[PDB]
Amino acid sequence: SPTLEVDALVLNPGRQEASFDGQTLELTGTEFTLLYLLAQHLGQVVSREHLSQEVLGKRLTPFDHAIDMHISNLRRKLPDRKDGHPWFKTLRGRGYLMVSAA
Ligand SMILES: [Cl-]
Repeated sequence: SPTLEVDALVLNPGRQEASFDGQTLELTGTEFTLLYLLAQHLGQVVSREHLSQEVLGKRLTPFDHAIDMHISNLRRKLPDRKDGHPWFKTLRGRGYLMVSAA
């Protein structure tokens, strides 16, 4: 899979490694998986069901908030974008997107 860039973030799937402005980030494999999947669909909503299966290998239930917890942890770990945008947007029910540059 190809290396993806968003803002100063670089996602290299060949190493399952994320870097920001040239510095490697301390991400779990699960975190990397989630980031890369959202970045492939940059600016478009990815379903909770798809994220649950692809990132966690499990079927979504209405009481499982693990993907949102991953987003919470990612928002703590990721430096602020140079471009000022959020990294993510939550679309209630529909899932999450990684925010496009404008
Ligand atoms: Cl964000």
